[PDB]
Amino acid sequence: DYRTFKLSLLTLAPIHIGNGEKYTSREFIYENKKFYFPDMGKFYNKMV
RNA sequence: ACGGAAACCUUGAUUCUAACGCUACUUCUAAAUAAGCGUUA
Repeated sequence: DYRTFKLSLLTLAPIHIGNGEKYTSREFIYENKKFYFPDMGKFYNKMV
């Protein structure tokens, strides 16, 4: 009594779904032609 | 020097045996972390 469909989604453009949170500029590094988002806990552990 | 004297209403006995506060029941129902970019330059 159940019908199952498969929906294949091909993005034709950028698609953003947020969670309400935002990276601040004190949280990512722009270098080597890339944006690096480190883990803040790991960064702090290496910085202590 | 009294129809009086002497004489335990006393001994032994478990208010005990058996028995599920149990049977059935979805913390469930819909819901894009999303909308607006004006005016000046």
